[PDB]
Amino acid sequence: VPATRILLLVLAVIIYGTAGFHFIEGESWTVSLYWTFVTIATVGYGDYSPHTPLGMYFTCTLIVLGIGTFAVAVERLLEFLI
Amino acid sequence: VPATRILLLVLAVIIYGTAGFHFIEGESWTVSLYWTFVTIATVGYGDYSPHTPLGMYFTCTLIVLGIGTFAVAVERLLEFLI
Amino acid sequence: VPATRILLLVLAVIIYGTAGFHFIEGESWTVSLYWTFVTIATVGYGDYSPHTPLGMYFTCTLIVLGIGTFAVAVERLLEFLI
Amino acid sequence: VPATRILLLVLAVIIYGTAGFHFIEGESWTVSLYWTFVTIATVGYGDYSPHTPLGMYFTCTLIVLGIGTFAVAVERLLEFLI
Ligand SMILES: [K+]
Ligand SMILES: [K+]
Ligand SMILES: [K+]
Ligand SMILES: [K+]
Repeated sequence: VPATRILLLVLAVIIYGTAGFHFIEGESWTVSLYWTFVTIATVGYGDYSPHTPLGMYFTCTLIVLGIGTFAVAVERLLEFLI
Repeated sequence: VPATRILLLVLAVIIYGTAGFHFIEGESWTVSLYWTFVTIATVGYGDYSPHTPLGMYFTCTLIVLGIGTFAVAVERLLEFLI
Repeated sequence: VPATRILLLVLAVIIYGTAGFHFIEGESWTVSLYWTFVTIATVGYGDYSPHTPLGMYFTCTLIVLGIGTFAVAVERLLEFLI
Repeated sequence: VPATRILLLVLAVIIYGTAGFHFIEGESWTVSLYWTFVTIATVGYGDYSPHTPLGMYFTCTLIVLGIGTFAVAVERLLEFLI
């Protein structure tokens, strides 16, 4: 699958996660972007997490749509620097 | 392995994790479902976690039965949206 | 690699992690076993973590020796139930 | 890819992560090395995490550059002890 397509897909995931957390959980755009990366990479520090039922549902959706996409993106990126 | 079979398997994991956490740790059904996804995806925020020995044992079982199943499910889902 | 050999390897990792955490960080055997699974599975709730320099070094060693071993063990287990 | 090259790459990631956390977030060299492993392995206990915008940005960079590199390094190490 073309590396550039995978890039657009992960970017779309990042936008989805970031806007969602910002609007549902009320954290700043910067914190929301950070939380999105920490979540889809499966790091999960837990310094930020959803505190509402809608936020919990949303986070589950992001986990399902985002973890795989991020994993493929990382691996494709490996190919280019390595 | 047929994607729909993997779907049923991950659904069964999700039911197992959610009912187990709800009954053993006493959190709500919604929190327990959320915790199940957060656990089997290996995110592990830690906003929720078991506080009893039985809950700890149970969580180890869920980790072993669930992490692989979820990974395969994510990868199969990748195939279909992509 | 024979599935049973992988089983022995992950059991050895679990023993190493559990005894190490118990003796270095002073948590109970049960908590230490749970923490070991939570760590080598990469869940990392953070309800338990090392608070000493030796514990931090030890945890890095467990991460390096344990995460791959657990990953291979999970995948092999998948094959037998699936 | 030669295992020793992968070794150098992960060592470089570890240096990057450790110095970055130490200087941006102000934690000790030891805590910063520990946090780097905990992050690039995707464990993410959350006992340590960035509390500044620059730290958050930096952590996202380390996640992208480090998680893949660490995964390949673990897998190569598997080959040699096994
Ligand atoms: K993880
Ligand atoms: K994690
Ligand atoms: K975590
Ligand atoms: K955590």
